[PDB]
Amino acid sequence: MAFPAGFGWAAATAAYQVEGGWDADGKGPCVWDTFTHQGGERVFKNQTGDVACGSYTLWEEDLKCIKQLGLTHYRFSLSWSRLLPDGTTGFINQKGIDYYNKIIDDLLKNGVTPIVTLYHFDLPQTLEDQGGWLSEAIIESFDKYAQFCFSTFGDRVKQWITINQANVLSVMSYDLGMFPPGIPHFGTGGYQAAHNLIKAHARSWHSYDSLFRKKQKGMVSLSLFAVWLEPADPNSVSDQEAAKRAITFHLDLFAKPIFIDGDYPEVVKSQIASMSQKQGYPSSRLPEFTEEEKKMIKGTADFFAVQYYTTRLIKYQENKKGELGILQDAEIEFFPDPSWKNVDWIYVVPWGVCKLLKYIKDTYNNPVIYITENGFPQSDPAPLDDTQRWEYFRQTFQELFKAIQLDKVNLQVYCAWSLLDNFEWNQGYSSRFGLFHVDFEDPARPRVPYTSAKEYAKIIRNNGLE
Ligand SMILES: CCCCCCCC/C=C/CCCCCCCC(=O)O
Ligand SMILES: CCCCCCCCCCCCCCCC(=O)O
Ligand SMILES: *[C@H]1O[C@H](CO)[C@@H](O)[C@H](O)[C@@H]1O
Ligand SMILES: [Cl-]
Ligand SMILES: [Cl-]
Ligand SMILES: [Mg+2]
Repeated sequence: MAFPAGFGWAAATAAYQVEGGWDADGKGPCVWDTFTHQGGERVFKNQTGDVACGSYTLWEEDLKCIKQLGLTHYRFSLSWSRLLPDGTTGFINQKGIDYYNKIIDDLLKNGVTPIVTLYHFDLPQTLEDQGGWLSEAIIESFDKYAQFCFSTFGDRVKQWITINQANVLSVMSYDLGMFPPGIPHFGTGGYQAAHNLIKAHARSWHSYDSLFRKKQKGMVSLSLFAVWLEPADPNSVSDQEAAKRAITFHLDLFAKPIFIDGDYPEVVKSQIASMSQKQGYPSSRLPEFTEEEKKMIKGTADFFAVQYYTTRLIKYQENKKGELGILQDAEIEFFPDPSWKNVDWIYVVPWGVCKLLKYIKDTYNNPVIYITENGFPQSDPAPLDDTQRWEYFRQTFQELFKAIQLDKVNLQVYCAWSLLDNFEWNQGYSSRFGLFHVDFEDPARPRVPYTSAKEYAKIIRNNGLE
């Protein structure tokens, strides 16, 4: 199984998850600083990213990891509140700029290509206090942030993710309220946030296109969380239609307006409007794009960035009562096949990635695809000699090979989440996705390879597997 010559082998981190230095050198607070510091068991053992892997302090140790692996690309994110403490260029933290420039320069001198995420679940607290993604104000705040990043780093960065997993962000932060700012708005906040996320992304793409592309000649997209979905009963038509609809809801809701025609999927619009009307809303809970917004949003992605971890079965679940929520709008329930292995919510279903990639090819006109996050967590106690997890990677790589070779999917980059064990959001440090083990009890936060790191390096060296 030899991959395409020039295939990109990457690993990924995100700023809140690895950096620490949460208030170092004039950095502003982000919503996770606020959220974690508030405690009340919303995170595992009330843990925080105050220090995390210490990558703000220990970038040189990250670079060693990256060099050992022989990555061709490295994905990391910029901390908006580190660069722009109040979210705006009124005040710019040069030490923030200098830190990210050092990563970018050190990458390039080592022949590693940066893939840079502007925003990864970590709003400046000031902008969240201004309504965050529930207010229209965010669009311009984000656009000006994106322009500042393009202007500052774009001379050396040619691959950008504007927003990490906008679909997960809108649900977790604003619908379920499991992420900051932590207020449930079931069936309303997710769609309201999604509307602004989609628009902020599109505006930032146009800013790149009209101001930076000619000179910098890079490409810009946003990443999306994707769970592959199969009908619970393969013979049930309602389940087949349900699995389709669940994909359309969670994935195409964002990808269709950006990649296809500037508007939401029709079944999304119809299910929500219909539900919304029976619930007594004077408006659909799904905000409409205006004709001008549809025109601005359409075609604002230079490649398809996807995250994949797992698959679910889907069963139709009629919303008889007119209950409020996204699942009830989609009229579905989801569950694993009881035969699947899991660690936390990651049920091991490597063929799901193949099906997802072929779906992306078929639905989004055979785009360039980057897998910007994929991997496997271990629980505590996590063995350094993680031979079972590595087996899961190997099965995943065989499926990527299948997608490329059999299905002719234009997958060009694969990025392992993560370079490092890190702060897994509400799981805190209890969930270890790293290729490198980090000891969070030791103040030096030493990095030590798992077996998966040594094995991944060999895949990279050989550009494929046997
Ligand atoms: C621990 C929970 C498992 C999390 C991963 C599985 C997610 C599968 C979601 C796909 C269903 C698509 C329908 C959109 C539902 C909105 C999401 C939600 O409110 O839960
Ligand atoms: C508002 C549009 C709907 C989009 C739905 C897609 C996002 C579904 C994710 C919700 C549950 C997943 C929780 C795991 C996320 C995480 O911990 O990183
Ligand atoms: C990228 O996104 C995945 C899925 O949400 C996380 O598990 C990970 O920690 C990273 O932030
Ligand atoms: Cl970020
Ligand atoms: Cl996922
Ligand atoms: Mg991603």
